[PDB]
Amino acid sequence: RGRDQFVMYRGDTVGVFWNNEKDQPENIVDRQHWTETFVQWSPLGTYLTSVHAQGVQLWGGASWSRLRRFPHPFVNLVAFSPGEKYLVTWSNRPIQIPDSGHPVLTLDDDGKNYIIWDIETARPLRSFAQQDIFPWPVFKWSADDKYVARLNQGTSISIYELPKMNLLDKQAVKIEGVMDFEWAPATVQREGVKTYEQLFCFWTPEIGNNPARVGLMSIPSKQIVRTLNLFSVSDVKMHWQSEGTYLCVKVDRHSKSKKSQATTLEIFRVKEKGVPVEVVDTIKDTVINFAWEPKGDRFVIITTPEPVGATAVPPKTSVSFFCPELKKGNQVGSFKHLRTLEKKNHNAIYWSPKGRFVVIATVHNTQSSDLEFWDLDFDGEKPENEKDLAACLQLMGTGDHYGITDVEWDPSGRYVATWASAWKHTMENGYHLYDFKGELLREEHIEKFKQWQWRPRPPT
Ligand SMILES: [Cl-]
Ligand SMILES: [Cl-]
Ligand SMILES: [Cl-]
Ligand SMILES: [Cl-]
Repeated sequence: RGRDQFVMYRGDTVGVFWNNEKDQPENIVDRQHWTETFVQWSPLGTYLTSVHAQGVQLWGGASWSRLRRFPHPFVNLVAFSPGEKYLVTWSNRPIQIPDSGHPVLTLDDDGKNYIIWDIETARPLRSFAQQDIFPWPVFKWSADDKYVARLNQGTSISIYELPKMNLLDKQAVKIEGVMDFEWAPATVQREGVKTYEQLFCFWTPEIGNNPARVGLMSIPSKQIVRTLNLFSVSDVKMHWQSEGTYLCVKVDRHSKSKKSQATTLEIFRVKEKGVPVEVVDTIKDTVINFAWEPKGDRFVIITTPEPVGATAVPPKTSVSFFCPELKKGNQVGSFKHLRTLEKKNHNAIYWSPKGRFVVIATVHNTQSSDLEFWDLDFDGEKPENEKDLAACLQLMGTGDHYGITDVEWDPSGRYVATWASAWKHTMENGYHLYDFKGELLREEHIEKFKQWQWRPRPPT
Protein backbone atom coordinates (compact mmCIF):
# COMPACT_ATOMS: atom_id res chain seq x y z
CA ARG A 1 0.00 0.00 0.00
CA GLY A 2 2.91 2.34 0.67
CA ARG A 3 1.17 3.81 3.70
CA ASP A 4 2.80 5.85 6.45
CA GLN A 5 2.52 5.45 10.20
CA PHE A 6 1.76 8.31 12.56
CA VAL A 7 1.16 8.81 16.27
CA MET A 8 -1.71 10.47 18.09
CA TYR A 9 -1.71 11.19 21.81
CA ARG A 10 -5.12 11.81 23.34
CA GLY A 11 -5.86 11.83 27.04
CA ASP A 12 -3.57 9.30 28.68
CA THR A 13 -3.41 7.07 25.61
CA VAL A 14 -0.97 7.14 22.67
CA GLY A 15 -1.17 5.00 19.54
CA VAL A 16 0.63 4.26 16.29
CA PHE A 17 -1.71 4.19 13.29
CA TRP A 18 -1.57 3.37 9.59
CA ASN A 19 -2.78 6.08 7.21
CA ASN A 20 -5.89 5.19 5.20
CA GLU A 21 -6.74 8.63 3.79
CA LYS A 22 -10.51 9.08 4.18
CA ASP A 23 -10.90 5.60 5.65
CA GLN A 24 -10.37 5.03 9.39
CA PRO A 25 -6.70 4.85 10.45
CA GLU A 26 -5.75 1.21 11.06
CA ASN A 27 -4.29 0.87 14.55
CA ILE A 28 -0.98 -0.90 15.00
CA VAL A 29 -1.09 -0.22 18.75
CA ASP A 30 -2.73 1.79 21.50
CA ARG A 31 -1.63 2.07 25.12
CA GLN A 32 -2.54 3.90 28.30
CA HIS A 33 0.17 5.85 30.10
CA TRP A 34 2.82 5.05 27.48
CA THR A 35 4.26 8.45 28.33
CA GLU A 36 3.78 10.94 31.19
CA THR A 37 3.96 14.31 29.43
CA PHE A 38 4.65 14.03 25.69
CA VAL A 39 5.62 11.86 22.72
CA GLN A 40 8.38 12.55 20.18
CA TRP A 41 9.55 10.71 17.05
CA SER A 42 13.17 9.90 16.33
CA PRO A 43 14.35 11.92 13.28
CA LEU A 44 14.91 8.80 11.16
CA GLY A 45 11.73 7.23 12.55
CA THR A 46 13.60 4.38 14.23
CA TYR A 47 12.49 5.17 17.79
CA LEU A 48 9.35 6.30 19.56
CA THR A 49 10.36 8.35 22.60
CA SER A 50 8.36 8.31 25.83
CA VAL A 51 9.16 10.62 28.73
CA HIS A 52 8.76 10.00 32.46
CA ALA A 53 9.91 11.58 35.71
CA GLN A 54 12.54 8.89 36.21
CA GLY A 55 13.79 8.74 32.65
CA VAL A 56 13.14 8.85 28.93
CA GLN A 57 12.46 5.58 27.10
CA LEU A 58 12.94 4.50 23.49
CA TRP A 59 10.25 2.23 22.05
CA GLY A 60 10.54 0.53 18.67
CA GLY A 61 10.66 -2.67 16.65
CA ALA A 62 7.68 -4.64 15.39
CA SER A 63 6.90 -5.63 18.98
CA TRP A 64 6.91 -1.98 20.08
CA SER A 65 9.02 -3.14 23.01
CA ARG A 66 11.41 -1.07 25.12
CA LEU A 67 14.75 -0.65 23.35
CA ARG A 68 16.64 1.96 25.37
CA ARG A 69 16.30 3.79 28.69
CA PHE A 70 17.92 7.05 29.76
CA PRO A 71 17.53 7.73 33.52
CA HIS A 72 17.51 11.53 33.38
CA PRO A 73 15.23 12.88 36.13
CA PHE A 74 12.38 15.20 35.10
CA VAL A 75 13.27 15.78 31.45
CA ASN A 76 11.31 18.54 29.69
CA LEU A 77 13.08 18.54 26.32
CA VAL A 78 14.69 15.76 24.27
CA ALA A 79 16.67 16.04 21.03
CA PHE A 80 18.48 13.63 18.71
CA SER A 81 21.63 13.85 16.64
CA PRO A 82 20.62 13.83 12.93
CA GLY A 83 21.92 10.27 12.49
CA GLU A 84 20.28 8.94 15.68
CA LYS A 85 23.70 8.04 17.12
CA TYR A 86 23.41 10.31 20.15
CA LEU A 87 20.73 11.68 22.49
CA VAL A 88 20.36 14.97 24.37
CA THR A 89 18.13 15.30 27.43
CA TRP A 90 17.34 18.51 29.30
CA SER A 91 15.63 19.31 32.60
CA ASN A 92 14.66 22.79 33.79
CA ARG A 93 15.18 21.54 37.33
CA PRO A 94 18.86 20.84 38.06
CA ILE A 95 19.51 17.14 38.70
CA GLN A 96 19.49 16.04 42.34
CA ILE A 97 21.49 12.87 43.00
CA PRO A 98 20.34 10.81 46.02
CA ASP A 99 22.93 9.86 48.66
CA SER A 100 21.33 6.43 48.26
CA GLY A 101 22.81 6.40 44.77
CA HIS A 102 21.70 6.67 41.15
CA PRO A 103 21.95 3.57 38.89
CA VAL A 104 23.86 5.53 36.22
CA LEU A 105 24.54 9.12 37.32
CA THR A 106 26.91 10.30 40.06
CA LEU A 107 27.51 13.38 42.23
CA ASP A 108 29.42 14.91 39.31
CA ASP A 109 26.05 15.14 37.55
CA ASP A 110 24.34 16.95 40.44
CA GLY A 111 23.28 20.51 39.64
CA LYS A 112 23.34 19.92 35.89
CA ASN A 113 20.54 20.27 33.33
CA TYR A 114 21.82 18.74 30.08
CA ILE A 115 23.01 15.18 29.46
CA ILE A 116 24.33 13.79 26.18
CA TRP A 117 23.86 10.04 25.77
CA ASP A 118 25.28 7.36 23.50
CA ILE A 119 22.05 5.66 22.36
CA GLU A 120 23.73 2.38 21.31
CA THR A 121 25.33 1.77 24.72
CA ALA A 122 22.79 3.88 26.65
CA ARG A 123 25.72 5.37 28.60
CA PRO A 124 25.97 9.12 29.36
CA LEU A 125 28.97 10.83 27.76
CA ARG A 126 28.90 14.28 29.36
CA SER A 127 26.83 16.39 31.75
CA PHE A 128 26.36 20.15 31.48
CA ALA A 129 24.88 22.79 33.77
CA GLN A 130 22.57 25.60 32.68
CA GLN A 131 24.17 28.75 31.31
CA ASP A 132 24.89 31.84 33.39
CA ILE A 133 22.40 34.18 31.73
CA PHE A 134 12.80 28.49 25.76
CA PRO A 135 15.09 28.04 22.72
CA TRP A 136 15.80 24.49 21.54
CA PRO A 137 18.02 22.80 20.73
CA VAL A 138 20.85 24.45 22.65
CA PHE A 139 23.43 21.79 21.83
CA LYS A 140 23.55 21.96 18.04
CA TRP A 141 24.74 19.10 15.85
CA SER A 142 26.76 18.90 12.67
CA ALA A 143 25.03 16.98 9.87
CA ASP A 144 27.18 13.86 10.34
CA ASP A 145 26.90 13.47 14.15
CA LYS A 146 30.64 14.25 14.33
CA TYR A 147 30.40 17.54 16.21
CA VAL A 148 28.04 19.07 18.75
CA ALA A 149 28.31 22.65 19.99
CA ARG A 150 26.93 25.08 22.56
CA LEU A 151 27.01 28.88 22.44
CA ASN A 152 28.78 30.83 25.18
CA GLN A 153 27.17 34.15 24.25
CA GLY A 154 29.51 37.11 23.87
CA THR A 155 32.58 34.93 24.28
CA SER A 156 32.92 31.63 22.42
CA ILE A 157 31.43 28.50 20.88
CA SER A 158 32.32 25.21 22.58
CA ILE A 159 32.59 22.50 19.92
CA TYR A 160 32.90 18.86 20.97
CA GLU A 161 34.03 15.94 18.81
CA LEU A 162 32.22 12.60 19.14
CA PRO A 163 32.16 9.78 20.23
CA LYS A 164 34.66 10.97 22.86
CA MET A 165 32.78 14.26 23.44
CA ASN A 166 36.18 15.96 23.71
CA LEU A 167 36.69 19.71 23.29
CA LEU A 168 38.11 20.33 19.81
CA ASP A 169 41.83 21.19 20.11
CA LYS A 170 41.28 21.50 23.85
CA GLN A 171 39.84 24.92 23.08
CA ALA A 172 36.50 26.64 22.53
CA VAL A 173 36.34 28.77 19.39
CA LYS A 174 36.95 32.34 20.59
CA ILE A 175 34.52 34.73 18.85
CA GLU A 176 34.18 38.11 20.58
CA GLY A 177 30.53 39.08 20.90
CA VAL A 178 29.12 35.98 19.18
CA MET A 179 25.33 36.21 19.40
CA ASP A 180 24.19 32.94 17.82
CA PHE A 181 25.20 30.19 15.38
CA GLU A 182 23.81 27.45 13.12
CA TRP A 183 25.44 24.37 11.60
CA ALA A 184 24.69 23.52 7.99
CA PRO A 185 21.85 20.94 7.81
CA ALA A 186 23.95 18.88 5.38
CA THR A 187 27.54 17.93 4.60
CA VAL A 188 28.33 20.53 1.93
CA GLN A 189 30.70 19.87 -0.97
CA ARG A 190 32.14 23.33 -1.62
CA GLU A 191 33.85 23.69 -5.01
CA GLY A 192 37.46 22.50 -5.09
CA VAL A 193 37.85 21.57 -1.42
CA LYS A 194 39.34 18.08 -1.02
CA THR A 195 39.44 17.95 2.78
CA TYR A 196 36.69 16.88 5.19
CA GLU A 197 34.81 19.81 6.72
CA GLN A 198 31.66 20.87 8.55
CA LEU A 199 30.27 24.40 8.26
CA PHE A 200 28.49 26.75 10.65
CA CYS A 201 27.53 30.42 10.43
CA PHE A 202 27.64 32.95 13.27
CA TRP A 203 27.29 36.68 13.85
CA THR A 204 28.76 39.43 16.03
CA PRO A 205 27.40 42.94 16.69
CA GLU A 206 29.40 46.17 16.39
CA ILE A 207 32.52 46.05 18.57
CA GLY A 208 34.74 49.11 19.01
CA ASN A 209 35.91 49.98 15.50
CA ASN A 210 34.77 46.77 13.81
CA PRO A 211 31.25 46.62 12.30
CA ALA A 212 28.69 43.87 12.90
CA ARG A 213 29.44 40.78 10.83
CA VAL A 214 28.23 37.35 9.77
CA GLY A 215 30.90 34.67 9.52
CA LEU A 216 31.21 31.23 7.97
CA MET A 217 33.62 28.84 9.70
CA SER A 218 34.96 25.48 8.51
CA ILE A 219 35.46 22.75 11.14
CA PRO A 220 37.82 21.32 12.25
CA SER A 221 40.18 23.78 10.51
CA LYS A 222 38.42 26.65 12.32
CA GLN A 223 39.22 28.81 9.29
CA ILE A 224 36.84 31.60 8.31
CA VAL A 225 35.96 31.08 4.64
CA ARG A 226 33.73 34.15 4.30
CA THR A 227 32.96 37.28 6.31
CA LEU A 228 30.11 39.72 5.64
CA ASN A 229 30.22 43.13 7.30
CA LEU A 230 26.87 44.72 8.16
CA PHE A 231 25.83 48.23 9.18
CA SER A 232 23.09 49.76 11.34
CA VAL A 233 21.97 46.33 12.59
CA SER A 234 19.35 45.71 15.30
CA ASP A 235 19.34 41.88 15.01
CA VAL A 236 20.42 39.08 12.66
CA LYS A 237 18.72 35.78 11.77
CA MET A 238 20.60 33.06 9.89
CA HIS A 239 18.64 30.67 7.65
CA TRP A 240 20.30 27.63 6.05
CA GLN A 241 18.91 25.92 2.97
CA SER A 242 18.38 22.19 3.47
CA GLU A 243 21.29 21.03 1.32
CA GLY A 244 23.55 23.80 2.62
CA THR A 245 23.63 25.29 -0.87
CA TYR A 246 22.39 28.68 0.30
CA LEU A 247 22.51 30.72 3.49
CA CYS A 248 20.14 33.65 3.86
CA VAL A 249 20.82 36.28 6.50
CA LYS A 250 17.95 38.48 7.67
CA VAL A 251 19.10 41.83 9.04
CA ASP A 252 16.92 44.10 11.20
CA ARG A 253 18.15 47.63 10.57
CA HIS A 254 17.61 51.19 11.74
CA SER A 255 18.01 54.86 10.81
CA LYS A 256 20.74 57.20 12.06
CA SER A 257 17.89 58.27 14.33
CA LYS A 258 18.00 54.64 15.52
CA LYS A 259 14.28 54.38 14.78
CA SER A 260 13.24 51.07 13.23
CA GLN A 261 13.89 51.30 9.49
CA ALA A 262 14.05 48.32 7.13
CA THR A 263 14.95 44.65 6.81
CA THR A 264 17.58 43.38 4.37
CA LEU A 265 17.85 39.90 2.89
CA GLU A 266 21.28 38.71 1.75
CA ILE A 267 22.27 35.27 0.45
CA PHE A 268 25.50 33.26 0.59
CA ARG A 269 26.28 30.83 -2.22
CA VAL A 270 28.20 28.44 0.03
CA LYS A 271 29.20 25.93 -2.67
CA GLU A 272 30.62 28.50 -5.09
CA LYS A 273 34.23 29.72 -5.30
CA GLY A 274 34.94 32.74 -3.10
CA VAL A 275 31.58 32.22 -1.37
CA PRO A 276 29.70 35.00 -3.20
CA VAL A 277 27.23 37.13 -1.23
CA GLU A 278 24.28 38.80 -2.99
CA VAL A 279 21.92 41.56 -1.85
CA VAL A 280 18.44 40.19 -2.57
CA ASP A 281 16.05 42.90 -1.39
CA THR A 282 15.32 45.41 1.35
CA ILE A 283 11.82 45.36 2.87
CA LYS A 284 10.04 47.99 4.99
CA ASP A 285 8.12 45.85 7.48
CA THR A 286 9.38 43.37 10.09
CA VAL A 287 9.81 39.67 9.25
CA ILE A 288 8.01 37.26 11.60
CA ASN A 289 8.31 34.12 9.49
CA PHE A 290 10.96 32.69 7.16
CA ALA A 291 11.10 29.29 5.48
CA TRP A 292 13.33 27.82 2.79
CA GLU A 293 11.96 25.28 0.33
CA PRO A 294 13.37 21.86 1.33
CA LYS A 295 15.82 20.65 -1.34
CA GLY A 296 14.90 23.69 -3.42
CA ASP A 297 15.78 27.33 -4.05
CA ARG A 298 12.53 29.02 -3.11
CA PHE A 299 11.63 30.73 0.13
CA VAL A 300 8.67 32.45 1.78
CA ILE A 301 8.47 35.29 4.28
CA ILE A 302 5.60 36.74 6.27
CA THR A 303 5.75 40.40 7.28
CA THR A 304 3.75 42.73 9.50
CA PRO A 305 4.12 46.51 9.91
CA GLU A 306 5.21 48.21 13.14
CA PRO A 307 2.43 49.33 15.52
CA VAL A 308 2.54 52.78 17.12
CA GLY A 309 -0.65 52.62 19.15
CA ALA A 310 -0.59 48.98 20.27
CA THR A 311 -4.16 49.13 18.94
CA ALA A 312 -6.81 46.49 19.66
CA VAL A 313 -7.11 45.46 15.98
CA PRO A 314 -4.61 42.69 15.15
CA PRO A 315 -2.01 43.52 12.53
CA LYS A 316 -2.70 42.13 9.08
CA THR A 317 0.22 40.12 7.69
CA SER A 318 1.68 39.95 4.19
CA VAL A 319 3.19 36.79 2.73
CA SER A 320 5.84 37.16 0.01
CA PHE A 321 7.42 34.57 -2.27
CA PHE A 322 11.02 34.72 -3.44
CA CYS A 323 12.64 32.63 -6.17
CA PRO A 324 15.73 32.78 -8.38
CA GLU A 325 15.69 34.16 -11.91
CA LEU A 326 15.78 31.72 -14.78
CA LYS A 327 19.35 31.24 -15.99
CA LYS A 328 20.69 29.57 -19.13
CA GLY A 329 22.49 26.32 -18.28
CA ASN A 330 22.80 24.27 -15.10
CA GLN A 331 22.94 27.44 -13.04
CA VAL A 332 20.60 29.42 -10.85
CA GLY A 333 19.87 33.11 -11.44
CA SER A 334 19.90 35.84 -8.81
CA PHE A 335 17.25 35.69 -6.08
CA LYS A 336 14.30 37.98 -6.76
CA HIS A 337 10.91 38.86 -5.30
CA LEU A 338 8.24 36.65 -6.89
CA ARG A 339 4.90 37.81 -5.48
CA THR A 340 3.27 39.32 -2.42
CA LEU A 341 -0.19 38.12 -1.38
CA GLU A 342 -3.01 40.40 -0.24
CA LYS A 343 -2.95 41.30 3.43
CA LYS A 344 -4.34 38.63 5.74
CA ASN A 345 -3.71 37.12 9.17
CA HIS A 346 -1.37 34.27 8.15
CA ASN A 347 1.57 33.61 10.49
CA ALA A 348 2.87 30.12 9.71
CA ILE A 349 4.70 28.45 6.82
CA TYR A 350 4.72 24.70 6.16
CA TRP A 351 6.74 23.55 3.16
CA SER A 352 6.43 19.96 1.96
CA PRO A 353 9.54 17.81 2.71
CA LYS A 354 9.64 17.27 -1.05
CA GLY A 355 9.41 21.03 -1.38
CA ARG A 356 7.23 21.75 -4.40
CA PHE A 357 4.24 22.54 -2.22
CA VAL A 358 3.80 24.88 0.72
CA VAL A 359 0.96 25.41 3.20
CA ILE A 360 0.40 29.00 4.31
CA ALA A 361 -1.53 28.90 7.58
CA THR A 362 -3.09 30.96 10.37
CA VAL A 363 -2.57 29.27 13.74
CA HIS A 364 -2.98 30.20 17.43
CA ASN A 365 -5.52 32.88 16.48
CA THR A 366 -9.18 33.39 17.39
CA GLN A 367 -10.17 35.76 14.58
CA SER A 368 -9.16 33.53 11.64
CA SER A 369 -8.27 29.92 10.79
CA ASP A 370 -7.52 30.05 7.05
CA LEU A 371 -5.33 27.55 5.20
CA GLU A 372 -3.84 28.03 1.74
CA PHE A 373 -2.23 25.30 -0.37
CA TRP A 374 0.25 26.61 -2.95
CA ASP A 375 2.21 25.15 -5.86
CA LEU A 376 5.55 26.64 -6.93
CA ASP A 377 5.98 24.43 -9.99
CA PHE A 378 2.45 24.56 -11.38
CA ASP A 379 1.92 23.47 -14.99
CA GLY A 380 0.57 26.85 -16.05
CA GLU A 381 1.46 30.08 -17.82
CA LYS A 382 3.43 32.58 -15.73
CA PRO A 383 1.95 36.09 -15.46
CA GLU A 384 3.86 38.76 -17.42
CA ASN A 385 5.53 40.41 -14.41
CA GLU A 386 6.75 37.06 -13.05
CA LYS A 387 7.73 35.53 -16.40
CA ASP A 388 11.53 35.51 -16.09
CA LEU A 389 11.36 33.85 -12.68
CA ALA A 390 12.01 30.13 -12.07
CA ALA A 391 8.59 29.39 -10.55
CA CYS A 392 4.92 29.13 -11.44
CA LEU A 393 2.91 30.18 -8.40
CA GLN A 394 -0.64 28.80 -8.20
CA LEU A 395 -3.21 28.45 -5.41
CA MET A 396 -4.14 24.76 -5.33
CA GLY A 397 -6.92 25.05 -2.77
CA THR A 398 -8.04 26.49 0.55
CA GLY A 399 -9.31 25.05 3.82
CA ASP A 400 -10.09 25.78 7.45
CA HIS A 401 -9.64 24.36 10.95
CA TYR A 402 -11.14 26.17 13.94
CA GLY A 403 -8.71 26.71 16.81
CA ILE A 404 -5.89 25.11 14.82
CA THR A 405 -2.54 25.01 16.62
CA ASP A 406 -0.22 22.84 14.52
CA VAL A 407 0.29 21.31 11.07
CA GLU A 408 2.71 18.61 9.86
CA TRP A 409 3.40 17.29 6.36
CA ASP A 410 3.68 13.56 5.74
CA PRO A 411 7.11 12.22 4.84
CA SER A 412 6.06 11.50 1.24
CA GLY A 413 4.64 15.01 0.84
CA ARG A 414 1.23 13.65 -0.14
CA TYR A 415 -0.75 14.47 2.99
CA VAL A 416 -1.11 17.40 5.38
CA ALA A 417 -2.31 16.88 8.95
CA THR A 418 -3.58 19.80 11.04
CA TRP A 419 -4.71 19.62 14.66
CA ALA A 420 -5.94 21.59 17.66
CA SER A 421 -3.89 20.48 20.67
CA ALA A 422 -5.28 20.25 24.20
CA TRP A 423 -2.02 21.77 25.46
CA LYS A 424 -2.93 25.25 24.20
CA HIS A 425 -6.72 25.14 24.65
CA THR A 426 -9.50 22.65 25.36
CA MET A 427 -12.32 24.19 23.36
CA GLU A 428 -12.31 21.95 20.28
CA ASN A 429 -9.49 19.45 19.96
CA GLY A 430 -9.47 17.72 16.60
CA TYR A 431 -7.30 16.65 13.69
CA HIS A 432 -7.83 17.29 9.98
CA LEU A 433 -6.27 15.14 7.26
CA TYR A 434 -5.64 16.86 3.93
CA ASP A 435 -3.87 15.91 0.72
CA PHE A 436 -1.29 18.19 -0.91
CA LYS A 437 -4.01 19.82 -3.00
CA GLY A 438 -5.93 20.85 0.11
CA GLU A 439 -8.85 18.48 -0.27
CA LEU A 440 -10.21 17.56 3.16
CA LEU A 441 -9.87 13.78 3.28
CA ARG A 442 -11.19 13.32 6.81
CA GLU A 443 -11.55 15.01 10.18
CA GLU A 444 -12.16 13.68 13.66
CA HIS A 445 -12.99 15.01 17.10
CA ILE A 446 -11.01 13.80 20.10
CA GLU A 447 -11.98 15.16 23.54
CA LYS A 448 -8.38 15.67 24.70
CA PHE A 449 -6.17 15.58 21.62
CA LYS A 450 -2.61 16.39 22.71
CA GLN A 451 -0.58 15.81 19.53
CA TRP A 452 -0.37 14.27 16.06
CA GLN A 453 3.05 13.33 14.69
CA TRP A 454 3.96 11.50 11.47
CA ARG A 455 6.59 8.77 11.69
CA PRO A 456 9.66 10.00 9.76
CA ARG A 457 10.79 7.84 6.83
CA PRO A 458 14.29 8.17 5.36
CA PRO A 459 14.45 7.72 1.56
CA THR A 460 15.75 4.25 0.65
CL1 LIG B 1 1.51 -0.98 4.06
CL1 LIG C 1 13.27 35.32 10.81
CL1 LIG D 1 7.95 29.48 9.82
CL1 LIG E 1 10.19 9.29 1.01
